[PDB]
Amino acid sequence: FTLPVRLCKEIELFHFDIGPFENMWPGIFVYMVHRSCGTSCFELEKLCRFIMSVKKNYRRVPYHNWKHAVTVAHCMYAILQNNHTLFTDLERKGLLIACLCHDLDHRGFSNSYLQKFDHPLAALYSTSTMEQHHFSQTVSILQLEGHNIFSTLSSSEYEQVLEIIRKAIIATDLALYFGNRKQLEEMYQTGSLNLNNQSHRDRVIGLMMTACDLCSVTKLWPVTKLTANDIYAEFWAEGDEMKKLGIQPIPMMDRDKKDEVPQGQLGFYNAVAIPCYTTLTQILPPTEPLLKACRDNLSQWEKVIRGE
Ligand SMILES: Cc1ccc2c(c1)nc(CCc1coc3ccccc3c1=O)n2-c1ccccc1
Ligand SMILES: [Mg+2]
Ligand SMILES: [Zn+2]
Repeated sequence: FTLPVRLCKEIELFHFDIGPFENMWPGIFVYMVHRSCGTSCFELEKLCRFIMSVKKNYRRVPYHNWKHAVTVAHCMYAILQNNHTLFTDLERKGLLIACLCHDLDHRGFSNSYLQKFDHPLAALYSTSTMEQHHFSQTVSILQLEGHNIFSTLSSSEYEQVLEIIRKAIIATDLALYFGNRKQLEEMYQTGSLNLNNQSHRDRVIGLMMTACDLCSVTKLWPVTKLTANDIYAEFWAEGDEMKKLGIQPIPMMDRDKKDEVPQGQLGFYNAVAIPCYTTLTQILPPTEPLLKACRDNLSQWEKVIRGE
């Protein structure tokens, strides 16, 4: 497989939509891997077995699916390329694998669901429930025979890459974004943020995981609109099951209030999405097309509320 040349320069666009090229997404990740880290950074043998076993371990849920992991992975690719100068090979290796893997085996279900009804995984993992599991899956497949793509790493360089991926996967729990984005906002406007400080890198990386994770709000409006169907299809199913017992789900998961969606978008943009890309853009000025595309979509949703 080789990427049809009519992309190449289209893959480098922040707003790039992977949708129409489903049979290609395994080759795009290889492509995004090949371009970034160089080719021979893994054995092409064990990157494919890895890619394809990550794949098959995504469920046929409407949104937290294979298509989404590739959409997050792609967005890390675009962020990295435009920030070539200031990440390391061991980082640009783990972060792309971490993005492809960060929702592994998702069930179409919130952490709040899995705890409010004694779900066994929340018995395992009491905080960051689904995200501690995604990392769990990642480690399993890695250790499966002929799948350790990090075999060509020294001892202390292998346990390094594992840490980055773990941290990045955990940071995709939106409940930790809010504190992390606010810690990041203090330092930059006190002036005290130091990219040499390892723990600051972790915050920065965490936010880059957050920005990638929500990046269907940074696409061209037609694409960003259709993705929203998939997000609510899945919220509405989680609410439908909170309903089956007799419990009224938050209006975000209540299908009986689709009417309320464009308002909830705008507020979600104004409370989650715009602050995140706003911060990422101050740390990483090249990521500003993400912020610009987020504004554009927000005003789109405002026209939807305002009758236009
Ligand atoms: C009736 C109603 C009440 C609240 C709604 C709402 C509708 N729609 C939302 C936002 C739902 C949503 C969640 O995760 C995403 C992840 C990536 C990209 C977009 C989204 C997204 O739109 N919210 C919301 C969620 C969080 C904060 C503010 C609003
Ligand atoms: Mg998730
Ligand atoms: Zn996700």
